[PDB]
Amino acid sequence: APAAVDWRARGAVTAVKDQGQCGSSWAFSAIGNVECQWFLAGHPLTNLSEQMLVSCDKTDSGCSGGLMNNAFEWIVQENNGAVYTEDSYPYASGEGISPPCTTSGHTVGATITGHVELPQDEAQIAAWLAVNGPVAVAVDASSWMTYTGGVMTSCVSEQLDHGVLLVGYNDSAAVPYWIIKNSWTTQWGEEGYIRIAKGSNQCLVKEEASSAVVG
Ligand SMILES: Cc1nn(C)cc1C(=O)Nc1nc2ccccc2[nH]1
Repeated sequence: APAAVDWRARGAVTAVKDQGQCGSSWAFSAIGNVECQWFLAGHPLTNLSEQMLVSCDKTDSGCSGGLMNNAFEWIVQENNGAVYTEDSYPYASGEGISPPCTTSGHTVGATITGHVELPQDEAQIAAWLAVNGPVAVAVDASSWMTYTGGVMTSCVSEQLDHGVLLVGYNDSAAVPYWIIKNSWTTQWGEEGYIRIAKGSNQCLVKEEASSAVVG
């Protein structure tokens, strides 16, 4: 794998979003992954619908949590790989209560055919990320509410509770870091992003790494 990758620079990552008071980071992690993969497959960068997942993926628990891998399985097995646009299935869960599932009225903006799980190895994850793009990972975000900037070096790494998106890394820096897209608006962290140290399993970043497959 190359020394440093940033898929934001390649135009592969959509704007930072806001999950609100909903426990739907799993859906932002999953949708954000799909968005990137969709683009990297030659299709236009498209905003896709977390609310689609929150309302309809009954394999997960809407505003009360879920798993990226479930979402990936749900999209393929229950929705024919279909992922609707953000515009046509906009987010309505900011106050923590999701509207129920709807089918009509939404426009299919992307398709996936499955997913892969990555090993619990940061070198291997970086290897995959270098070739195939942004990875969906679960982390411990307990120590994240007070992050301002810089590279988090001793993140509380005790229990996974939050889904995010690895959009890149940098092994050349003084403290090697992952670049992570979060869903807590752009006011948080570094314009909605956080850099955590790479190699010491900060926040348990490597425990649940996976990615949708497009085409
Ligand atoms: C369960 C679960 N598993 N995974 C991978 C993520 C979750 C989850 O509920 N995350 C989540 N809830 C939040 C509530 C408020 C702000 C941010 C929040 N993030």
